[PDB]
Amino acid sequence: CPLMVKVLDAVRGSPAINVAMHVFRKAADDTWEPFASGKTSESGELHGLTTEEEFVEGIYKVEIDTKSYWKALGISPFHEHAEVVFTANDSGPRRYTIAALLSPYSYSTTAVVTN
Amino acid sequence: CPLMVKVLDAVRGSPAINVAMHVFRKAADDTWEPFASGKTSESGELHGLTTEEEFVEGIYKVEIDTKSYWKALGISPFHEHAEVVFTANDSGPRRYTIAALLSPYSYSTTAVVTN
Amino acid sequence: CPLMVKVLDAVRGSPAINVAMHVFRKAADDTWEPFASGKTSESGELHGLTTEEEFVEGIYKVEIDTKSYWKALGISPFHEHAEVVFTANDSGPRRYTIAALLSPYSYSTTAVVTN
Amino acid sequence: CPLMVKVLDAVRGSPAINVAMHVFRKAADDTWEPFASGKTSESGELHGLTTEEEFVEGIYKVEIDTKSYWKALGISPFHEHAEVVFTANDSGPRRYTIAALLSPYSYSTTAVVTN
Repeated sequence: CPLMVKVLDAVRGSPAINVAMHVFRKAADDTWEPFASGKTSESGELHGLTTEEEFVEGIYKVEIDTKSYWKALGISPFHEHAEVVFTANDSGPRRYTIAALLSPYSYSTTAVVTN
Repeated sequence: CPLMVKVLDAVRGSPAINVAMHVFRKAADDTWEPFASGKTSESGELHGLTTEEEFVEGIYKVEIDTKSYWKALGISPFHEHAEVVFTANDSGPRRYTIAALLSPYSYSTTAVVTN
Repeated sequence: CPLMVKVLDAVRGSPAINVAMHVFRKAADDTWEPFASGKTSESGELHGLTTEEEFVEGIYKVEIDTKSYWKALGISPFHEHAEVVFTANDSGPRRYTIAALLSPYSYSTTAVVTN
Repeated sequence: CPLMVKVLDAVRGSPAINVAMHVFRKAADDTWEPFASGKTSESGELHGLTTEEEFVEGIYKVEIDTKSYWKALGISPFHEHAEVVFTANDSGPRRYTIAALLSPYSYSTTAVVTN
């Protein structure tokens, strides 16, 4: 699949399991249209969000529901979610891995783009 | 001055100067209302966005125009913009410092909340 | 293998390939004894550094040769290397993945510890 | 004041206060000679480590005692200490700010070099 997300928990030193995420794609009217969603597995990875055919060029937003993740663990974090907004496939099809590293008051995201 | 934003450049090891950003507050209808904006100084900091009486509890979004920063340096980056979305909370400390560390394909944000 | 290292390049949005690293283990005399070494593959990963039998309890240092990596790409970075120093296996055998994210003037390391 | 160190706590969203650190300078025999030390203030900063005339070009190591910080909070961390190893260079800017962001199983350091 051309879009995968992996999430780590910097407090536990573990993959962040059951992190919900919603992907949106900017529509012609400049609105965010729902594109795909899912939750991380026990490996902290979310595979199978989309297909090469459906993952056309556009501007995508991956909302990672970090507040819902920390609150499900009984922790009150700072951010509502982590957002990753990027243009995809504008030079032809690519594979995107979006990594995220979570702490209650800090996070880091990184993209690995392969052809 | 209850809200400050500081932006650093991880490629050059410098403050990120002249970085534009807009702050929004979430309205009752779930839309983002413009709240404040500015661009970072020679120290990479943006002061004076708001005041204590105006900065009431609620959900805020800081949208940092990282793509324009990198393009002005002749570098093509991954993200359209860096986003920091959070709830302001009176039960906690009263000063919010949002820091963002920028790289072309990665960005980490941290919140430092002090009294 | 119970110790793996993965390295990403935040400038290119790519696995950091051919990053050399040297692992040391603290000896009884408080010196750092050479334990294992290798370089990242095209996936940015270094597998096979050690075995369950040889990876005994102790204090280990993973030196990641980030300067040698950036200089081989014609970039002058800030750090000499990235160091990761940790006690391993003190509660019994574990598997350790050490992740590192590199920029010329900044890096981040993260440990995933599994049983 | 050519060298300052700032330490932040990513779990609590605060300066990391009372964090001890030692700075070493690499000697001609490749050993680490003690150079300066101190502990972070209520702002998470350590000022006054050295002076311009003493801080000559060479390789320096800042060893930050992160393990003691986390244990004082009742948290068991991964790393023995955070290490920042770098060459001071006169050709570049003259002020060095080393920042470290701490989480139990992860830590990111950045250098901000300004004039």
